[PDB]
Amino acid sequence: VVYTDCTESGQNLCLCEGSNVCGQGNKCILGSDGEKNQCVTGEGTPKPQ
Repeated sequence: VVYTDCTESGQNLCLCEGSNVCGQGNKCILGSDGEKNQCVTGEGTPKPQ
């Protein structure tokens, strides 16, 4: 199953780290003092449609 590119930090099934998907149950972050995209575990949100 595929997702798509995040549209908001915190998500975790989107193309967070690179074109690779992060990890549901985790939390991604777009723009972190320079990191336009990080994949840091944590309760974020299942990037809805």
